[PDB]
Amino acid sequence: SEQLKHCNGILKELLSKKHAAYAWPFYKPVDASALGVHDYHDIIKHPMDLSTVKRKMENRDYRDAQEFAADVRLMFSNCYKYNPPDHDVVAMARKLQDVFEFRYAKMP
Ligand SMILES: CC[C@@H](C(=O)OC)[C@@H]1N=C(c2ccc(Cl)cc2)c2cc(OC)ccc2-n2c(C)nnc21
Repeated sequence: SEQLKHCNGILKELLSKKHAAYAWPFYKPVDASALGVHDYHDIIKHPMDLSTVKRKMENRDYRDAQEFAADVRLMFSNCYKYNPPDHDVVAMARKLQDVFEFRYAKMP
């Protein structure tokens, strides 16, 4: 699909070395305990990350571009939900989200 093809194109860019300085926290699912937090899944009922998005895209589980956008945004939303507005990871999330939001808008 031309939209989903566009989305796959966005996913690839989000995973580029190009944005690796602020994207790396979003490459894989949050491992709370490992990071020293034990309340993350109390707060966050629906974890999401880029590898899972890439998985679903490979299984063609996305009915359209909107479902894709919803997951990517959920990933960012989870990060802003759990963390304080001044946290570094949050700043990393806004930088990557600006790449996503800008490419998503340029879709046919
Ligand atoms: C687990 C909650 C939060 C935290 O306090 O981590 C110690 C965490 N911080 C971080 C975090 C904290 C500070 C910086 Cl500068 C970057 C990432 C984090 C780190 C990772 O390493 C593989 C993966 C995920 C996160 N992450 C995401 C995404 N959303 N919130 C976080």
